[PDB]
Amino acid sequence: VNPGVVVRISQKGLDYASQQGTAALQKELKRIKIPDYSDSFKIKHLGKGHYSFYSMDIREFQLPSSQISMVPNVGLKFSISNANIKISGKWKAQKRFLKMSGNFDLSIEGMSISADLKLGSNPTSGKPTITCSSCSSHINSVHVHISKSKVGWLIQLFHKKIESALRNKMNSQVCEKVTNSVSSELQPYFQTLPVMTKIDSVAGINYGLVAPPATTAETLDVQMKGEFYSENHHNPPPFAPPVMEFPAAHDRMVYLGLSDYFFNTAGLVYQEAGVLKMTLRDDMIPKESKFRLTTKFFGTFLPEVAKKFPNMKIQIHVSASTPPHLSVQPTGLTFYPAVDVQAFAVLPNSALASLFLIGMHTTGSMEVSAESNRLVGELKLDRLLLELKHSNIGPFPVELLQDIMNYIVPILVLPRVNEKLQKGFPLPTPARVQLYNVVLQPHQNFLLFGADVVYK
Ligand SMILES: CCCCCCCCCCCCCCCCCC(=O)OC[C@H](COP(=O)([O-])OCC[N+](C)(C)C)OC(=O)CCCCCCCCCCCCCCCCC
Repeated sequence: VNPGVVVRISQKGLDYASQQGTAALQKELKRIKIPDYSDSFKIKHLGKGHYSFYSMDIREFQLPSSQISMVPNVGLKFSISNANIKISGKWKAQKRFLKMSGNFDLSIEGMSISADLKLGSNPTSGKPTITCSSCSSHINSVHVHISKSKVGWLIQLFHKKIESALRNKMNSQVCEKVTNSVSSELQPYFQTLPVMTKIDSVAGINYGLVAPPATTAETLDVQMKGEFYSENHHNPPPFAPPVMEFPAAHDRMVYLGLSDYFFNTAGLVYQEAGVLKMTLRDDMIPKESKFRLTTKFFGTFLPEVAKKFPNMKIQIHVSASTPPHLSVQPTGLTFYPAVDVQAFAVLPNSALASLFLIGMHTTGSMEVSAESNRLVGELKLDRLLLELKHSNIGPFPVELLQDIMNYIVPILVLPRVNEKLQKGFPLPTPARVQLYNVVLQPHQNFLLFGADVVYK
């Protein structure tokens, strides 16, 4: 009912998908092998004989326009309205000893084809299914042309004795190619949608369908789990996805709803894996900085440090003991980072002696974009708010640490975060599809990305 991620396909997107599937189908239809047709007569050039229309080949199979119709709560209807086929072949006729022969062109006009497609999902695998439940093909007219004018009688025999058979067979071969194509090419194609999509050595994203695709008058909605996960952990997140409702729009081909839940499961997985941490040593503090990680330097501003731990190096460990939350409002995405920062003196035997522990938090904006079928981000921070948690060097006002923290964060900590946000995460795109004309509109509890698709 409430997925973590939804992909809504508009009539515009289905109009494009129709054009692409028609292109593929056109090449296969053109390969139909038309049977030879032979018969006999008692109707001159001289009474007697037999005749045959043979070695026919489809020179052109024109599919001018096609459409995909959304049938509410039923599925999709694929239709081709005014198709025309041009065929070239050989003919021969015989009456007593007279042999006649030549080439002919056949024009099949006004052919209409239609096929109903039932969309579903395999609940265990999270993969989509598409089946063809019916197909019909009809023809409006057939015209035969032969360069030799003297065989009008033979074209009349074609109409009286061959045309119906030839039309019936063509309509069946056409629906055979259509039905075969759905099972053998269409379903496997949409099954290229990713299910368990691995990002790195720590996480993956589950994009498996949690319901069968649902068709309404103006939308085809594909509901996906949309949960980041660890290949080591198994527990579901303790929070739930929000309802994501938005009006049908037709300006773009697809609409991606990325819930706040989706983003927060990413914070949960990486924090639980223990990777949201960093150790800072004095050798990592840019030469340009006045702040040095040594008890000597810290002694210039804090209490017992230089005294209690003389001429020792200091290390600052930064970590997240709780998963960082993200909220989505019409204003955009907001990130609420909370980090523990603990300072240690390095002892004569290299062991770490705790000096103090503070908590640091702020609000940050998360700008989200698209880039090569992946989502990428950039985090910017507001003022850093500090709180003293514990001290082994006596009481002191946490404000004394404001300057060093104002430097260390944007210079050394934030960049590591933004390098990873820029590397990004894969979107659920099927094979050979790329997104363009992207627009973003934040909504309450989810980000909505609208986009056009290009297939190759
Ligand atoms: C933000 C990230 C998420 C992005 C999600 C992307 C949105 C989903 C894309 C849908 C619209 C975009 C158009 C691309 C698809 C067009 C078809 C295609 O690529 O190949 C056809 C393919 C053609 O295959 P092919 O010949 O080109 O190559 C086949 C295989 N290889 C490459 C190995 C040779 O299959 C066919 O059978 C064509 C026959 C046409 C049948 C009639 C048309 C059907 C119309 C499609 C119905 C749509 C149902 C979707 C179900 C949704 C399930 C989730």
